Amino acid sequence: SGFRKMAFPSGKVEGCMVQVTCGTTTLNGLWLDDVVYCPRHVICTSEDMLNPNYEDLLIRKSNHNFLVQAGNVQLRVIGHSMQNCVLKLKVDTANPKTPKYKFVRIQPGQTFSVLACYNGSPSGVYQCAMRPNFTIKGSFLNGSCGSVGFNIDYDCVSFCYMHHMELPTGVHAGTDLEGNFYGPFVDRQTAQAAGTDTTITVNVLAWLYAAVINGDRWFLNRFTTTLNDFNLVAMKYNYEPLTQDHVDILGPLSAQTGIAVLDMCASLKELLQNGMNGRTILGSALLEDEFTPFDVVRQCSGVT
Amino acid sequence: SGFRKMAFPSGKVEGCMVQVTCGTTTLNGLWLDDVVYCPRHVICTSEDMLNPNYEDLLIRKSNHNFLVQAGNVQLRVIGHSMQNCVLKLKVDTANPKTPKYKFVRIQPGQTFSVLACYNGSPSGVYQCAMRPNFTIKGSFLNGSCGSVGFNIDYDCVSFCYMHHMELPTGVHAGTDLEGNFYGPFVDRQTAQAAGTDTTITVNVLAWLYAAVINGDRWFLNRFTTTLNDFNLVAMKYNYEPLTQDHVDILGPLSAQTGIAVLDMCASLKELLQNGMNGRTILGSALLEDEFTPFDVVRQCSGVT
Ligand SMILES: CC(=O)N1CCN(CC(=O)Nc2cncc3ccccc23)CC1
Ligand SMILES: CC(=O)N1CCN(CC(=O)Nc2cncc3ccccc23)CC1
Repeated sequence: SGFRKMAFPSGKVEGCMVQVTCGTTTLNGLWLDDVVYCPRHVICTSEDMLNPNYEDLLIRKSNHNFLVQAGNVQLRVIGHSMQNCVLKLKVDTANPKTPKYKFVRIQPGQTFSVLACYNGSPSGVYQCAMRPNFTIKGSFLNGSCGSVGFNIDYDCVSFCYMHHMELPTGVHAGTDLEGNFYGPFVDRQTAQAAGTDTTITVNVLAWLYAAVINGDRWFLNRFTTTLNDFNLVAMKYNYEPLTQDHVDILGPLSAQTGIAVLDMCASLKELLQNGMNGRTILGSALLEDEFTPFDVVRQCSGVT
Repeated sequence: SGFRKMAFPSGKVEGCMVQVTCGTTTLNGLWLDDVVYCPRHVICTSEDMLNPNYEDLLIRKSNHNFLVQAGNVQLRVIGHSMQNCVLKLKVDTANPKTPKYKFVRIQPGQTFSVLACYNGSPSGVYQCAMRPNFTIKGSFLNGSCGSVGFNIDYDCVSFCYMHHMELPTGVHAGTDLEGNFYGPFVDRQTAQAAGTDTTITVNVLAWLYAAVINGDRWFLNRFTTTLNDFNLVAMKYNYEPLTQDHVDILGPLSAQTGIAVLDMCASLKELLQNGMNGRTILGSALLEDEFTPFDVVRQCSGVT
């Protein structure tokens, strides 16, 4: 029993983190096989960030200008290329610690672990989610760029995020490992405002199921609702619309607890309208939305 | 910017986790040098747990009854001994992945990372704290015993906790790596109720300083207080008394923000008396107490 915001074990990813320096800037790179992936803004000066022409700036860079260090040993760069907003630095040595891996592009609502790094060295690990506005709420200081987000499926690491930017509002933006930004964000120091950060309804429901499984049941009520009625309330509270696909995804949790998905929706509807009244659910005074249904089943079943 | 409940990178500890089986029970062990540490209740049947005589039960066990597996390879047990509530299984092979380590006994209020494991395999990592009632609020299923709590200081892992028990109220109890339980708990299936789970005041203050550093400033007010006046309010709200030692520990955060510790105490006093009014601080609707002052400085400075 108990339910925590749990990250995946970070060891497999720690074995891939390297330091990348271009000129005076140092950030992190991800070393998989004989390729080091990093944000292309490593080539920029602070002046360049205002309106960078990355193809033009990259012409002035050679393999020997990209300093890649793995621990205290230098890697030899034998090629470089730009793929969207990431650089791929080909090195002469395959990472001996390369885990089984995949590059995946996640959807909003999906969670992942982040291994925050500075100078190619891991500082900490935390869990977050791709927000519906395509930002993430991370913990990143200067030097953290190139830190990655991932999920693990037994022994395969699915990398889904690489950190690139902090917006003026303190929220974060980045790319998948193909270098495509999530959402409309760009790697430029310009006015980029995020859209509405709606709540991930299917994840809140999953977390209410985790609460019931772990003994917190005070919020269960005598009501039910329909998807359409629930969605009228969800729209009012800036919650994402619940679809029949979400109801199907919640099936295993509904079966485990014996609480029909629409009955849990009615409990969530009352919590939205009535508030918590100073009470807590799984140690939280707000409705938590950064656990997917898969995360809840995984944590409640002890998948390793 | 941003502030997350961050755990230490778990790789160094993943390299130490093994499976320990005695009879029909399988739990986790911690392999450091040529010793595997695990809960002594691995020798118990479910009937034994009601009133176990561990010295007597251990007489019936030989080295060959303790099956220790590291990954898919078996370790040879050449000795066994009981130290308080842990067993130390001497193996014929030193763990080649043994990090620099220490065994420390933490005080209530101190935080640590837990690497939840099942069958010697890591499932996830999360952050928690030694509660003032000597319980921890973890996420542990059957099979998780022997999972450990730790802190890292650059390359030295300080192990502080080994998981042993879940109380009937869903909270957790365990030992340090010398086998001494935190608090009054015992490794017996008996009536063990926890005391008051008071809030760790110095940690709440540290987290309010993290909120100011990360831009959440709405709770700052025009007031100040004294330690004695603040403590009258803290006692009323089941908060731990704040001492001058806590004020001294908060010095670096006070210097960073320019907010005197007693002024922050006055902000905390108003939040306790007035509530949050539906507002949030660092994405929380309650006052968070599982970040120590050291955690706040570490996260806000990017220590690796
Ligand atoms: C060349 C240059 O000045 N830069 C700085 C800006 N960066 C982009 C950028 O947004 N970086 C950062 C990302 N995350 C957290 C951050 C905290 C603090 C400061 C910068 C952060 C490009 C490279
Ligand atoms: C021999 C035996 O039956 N046991 C079981 C009890 N254990 C003690 C015990 O409290 N274990 C557990 C610890 N943490 C989470 C847990 C969730 C679910 C169940 C058991 C948990 C001794 C060994």
